[PDB]
Amino acid sequence: LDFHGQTVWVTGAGKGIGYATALAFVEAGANVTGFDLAFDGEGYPFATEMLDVADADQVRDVCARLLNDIERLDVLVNAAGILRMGATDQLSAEDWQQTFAVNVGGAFNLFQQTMAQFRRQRGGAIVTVASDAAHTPRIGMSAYGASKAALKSLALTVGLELAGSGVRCNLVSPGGIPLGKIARPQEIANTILFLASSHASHITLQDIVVDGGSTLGA
Ligand SMILES: [Cl-]
Repeated sequence: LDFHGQTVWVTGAGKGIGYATALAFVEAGANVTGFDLAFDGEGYPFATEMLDVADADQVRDVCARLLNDIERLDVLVNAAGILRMGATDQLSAEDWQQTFAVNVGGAFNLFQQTMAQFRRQRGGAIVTVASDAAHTPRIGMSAYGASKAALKSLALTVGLELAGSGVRCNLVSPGGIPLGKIARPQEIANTILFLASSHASHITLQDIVVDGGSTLGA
């Protein structure tokens, strides 16, 4: 998987899956910019942009400035996300609002700021990190799963809106079934790079569930 010379944006890049994906693209030769609310880790070998991706004004400001400097956005990875659990009737107003603001609104903002670039340049790839909680109901995750189901739906319609421009748009849904140990971020990142790569050039509007089979194919 070679991304030499390609410009790659990754949200949620301060930690977790987003960080692992940003690092994997750096190691594959890409020019990576990571976006996150905080960069509290000890090492970021890529450019960082610290903002609330849930905030449409901040995303507009940062993305417009970056798009003035780059000639192509080769890969966009949406990997922001927060997990707030609870019985539906106990979940706080704050946890409900912030779950949707971050888990759906962030990608919505990124799509609003990048779709014109994808149309202009032709081509490119988008990968969005959903969740297997978007595929089956999970006790304690009603809001999380619902936000990830909205994210998936949004990403698929954006993929249809950009299909005429040659853009591929896919998802990954992380977690004797489950088969194996829980997938670590580095392993999710592998699947993201596959879907962003030329080896996936006729794959679009697909969602690979990486959870050891827990959804039994759903
Ligand atoms: Cl958090």
